[PDB]
Amino acid sequence: DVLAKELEDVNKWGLHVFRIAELSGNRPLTVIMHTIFQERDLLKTFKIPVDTLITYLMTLEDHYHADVAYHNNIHAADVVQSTHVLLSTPALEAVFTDLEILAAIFASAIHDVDHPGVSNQFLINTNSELALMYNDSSVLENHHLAVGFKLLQEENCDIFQNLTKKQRQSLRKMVIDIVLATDMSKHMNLLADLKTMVETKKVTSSGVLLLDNYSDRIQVLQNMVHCADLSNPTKPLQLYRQWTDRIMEEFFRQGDRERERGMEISPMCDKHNASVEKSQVGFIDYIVHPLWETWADLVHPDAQDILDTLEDNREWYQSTIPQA
Amino acid sequence: DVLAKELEDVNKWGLHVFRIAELSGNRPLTVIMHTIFQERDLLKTFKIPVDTLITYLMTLEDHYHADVAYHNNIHAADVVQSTHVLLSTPALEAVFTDLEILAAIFASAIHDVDHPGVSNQFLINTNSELALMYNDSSVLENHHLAVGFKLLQEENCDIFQNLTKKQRQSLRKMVIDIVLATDMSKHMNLLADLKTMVETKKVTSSGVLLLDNYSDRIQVLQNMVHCADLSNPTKPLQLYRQWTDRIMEEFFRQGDRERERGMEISPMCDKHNASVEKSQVGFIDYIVHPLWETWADLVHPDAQDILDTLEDNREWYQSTIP
Ligand SMILES: COc1ccc(-c2ccn(C[C@@H](O)CN3CCOCC3)n2)cc1OC1CCCC1
Ligand SMILES: COc1ccc(-c2ccn(C[C@@H](O)CN3CCOCC3)n2)cc1OC1CCCC1
Ligand SMILES: [Mg+2]
Ligand SMILES: [Mg+2]
Ligand SMILES: [Mg+2]
Ligand SMILES: [Mg+2]
Ligand SMILES: [Zn+2]
Ligand SMILES: [Zn+2]
Repeated sequence: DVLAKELEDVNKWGLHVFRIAELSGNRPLTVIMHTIFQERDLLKTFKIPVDTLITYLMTLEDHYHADVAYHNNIHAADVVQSTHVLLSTPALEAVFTDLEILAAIFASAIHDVDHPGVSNQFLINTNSELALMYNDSSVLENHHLAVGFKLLQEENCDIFQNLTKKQRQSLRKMVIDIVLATDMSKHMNLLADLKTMVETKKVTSSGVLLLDNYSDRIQVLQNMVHCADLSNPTKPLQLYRQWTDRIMEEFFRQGDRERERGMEISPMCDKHNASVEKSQVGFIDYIVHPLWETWADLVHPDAQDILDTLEDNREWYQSTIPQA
Repeated sequence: DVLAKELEDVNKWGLHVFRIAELSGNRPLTVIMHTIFQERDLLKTFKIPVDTLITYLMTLEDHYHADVAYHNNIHAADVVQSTHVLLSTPALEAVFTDLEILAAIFASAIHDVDHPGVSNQFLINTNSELALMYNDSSVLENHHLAVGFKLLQEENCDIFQNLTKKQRQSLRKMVIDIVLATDMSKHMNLLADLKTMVETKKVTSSGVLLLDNYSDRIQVLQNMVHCADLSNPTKPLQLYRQWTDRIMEEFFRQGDRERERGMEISPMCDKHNASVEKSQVGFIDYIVHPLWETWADLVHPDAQDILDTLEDNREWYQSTIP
């Protein structure tokens, strides 16, 4: 119906993912993954039974928390679809194998599963069972990976059942490498290396990037999924505003639990004292734009429109903050 | 009775740790930890109730598997006692705080807890729940930490209850840093960095090391406990021989599991095709001597005897190849 019409934009930056969420009965991750797997012919390439795929996807989506305002199945679907668009960037044409493509998309789908709506630092500071299990290191991201893989064991859920042993081992490694790179504490190191990769990048005559080993390849996929994870401010304003509403609700819910515990309230988590405009401008200035201008460098000029939107959105949000 | 005369060597390399296990009713970890904590006055410094210490130690010791030949409570006791000795080396006098000493000793005591007697690679290859939990990375070592800390939560087991919040945080970070560094897959990187530290080491007039910050201190502690973990071949030969017998028994049991599942048998785990003595010599040549020669460099000349014993023991296994 209308849904099929909205899913026509699946290859475009700015897909109305919230509409798809409404229209699909709160199943945007399932419907968007299915569409992209069909679009990329992934079922045939990897002999994935369509019943298996949908079963796994619905279980996966089920394990995103409905009551978590940002880190839910809509965010998962958004990162999946954004990664799907970045994979098709002309600078990367025929660079990645189907398995590498499958790894990047699967990693995006699972990358925040079972997210509790609080940060790693909160989990560490409250002596959580999760932090105890993971020794305070990439606590959430390790857990997302564990849950995402573990769900493959449920009945008729093994979508990788017809991969070779070699393929499965390789996919598992890449997926781990990619989701661990979504840990924000690794952002500055990822960025510093991505900048150096750009400085020395090699291209064919056709202008596609030359990535001739695993380290270079996985580094590009890591930063690709990281960009997609941090892509909200690069989206049309009507979408970006909705993401901003959700993250601040999630942050203030964490702030409320911190205040109740007599804890220092984390930056941007105090509903009484935070400023949304200032918060987003700082986010863009110190995190999102430095990352995206570096990606844009890597794939120039593929991402110029994305970078333009980001810069317009930054200009917009700063316009109501009084300045000298 | 006789346990007390053996415990007099708790300050010595080559403590009769197997004797201690027998004489203590297979409580070598509890006995040795209690002795060290009393010796270093750690109960008073950190206000650790003695019953709480003993209760935690007994529970920790119970979570080392009695049916695992090498990675059991005797190995934990050995690495604890060996770290205790390394910490007292003259070149390290007054270098570490009591909290750093506590962290090294606690890390040593928990560093292989709940070890199942199979390798990280075996756990990964067999798609174990543990490898699934830890995404194939430092699977055992992450697990040893989780268990060692979790046991603090059992009744009357929180030996850190009277540390400040900041002290707990700092100790927790150090213990994690140390135990994750015992993952053998990190040996080459750890050693490479230890060589770098030796090349640029700063000592006072009396040859005491001058560490400048957390990075320096934690690096020395990481390598110290790694040395203690890999100290078997530097011990008096009779100790070394028993340790070799035990690790081969545990390796062989893993190979039996691999063979039974139709897997490639891991290096040195095939009881039908082993060269125990040749393998100990290769172990020393490629892993243990390069590490201990580098440690000996750092604390020169404190570890000269240890190095000499290593080289003697190398010749024992060499002259013992059929
Ligand atoms: C739609 O907007 C967002 C979507 C995803 C996130 C997000 C993921 C992880 N973080 C948290 C910090 O690790 C990074 N911070 C950020 C701002 O200052 C610098 C260091 N944030 C944030 C968004 O913005 C928040 C608005 C209040 C602050 C950020
Ligand atoms: C007394 O000698 C040893 C004392 C301790 C170790 C030791 C402790 C932990 N490890 C790591 C393994 O648990 C993991 N390995 C990975 C590859 O092979 C299978 C299992 N090894 C080894 C010793 O020697 C081995 C026998 C021949 C040389 C090596
Ligand atoms: Mg995340
Ligand atoms: Mg170990
Ligand atoms: Mg008290
Ligand atoms: Mg220094
Ligand atoms: Zn995310
Ligand atoms: Zn050990």
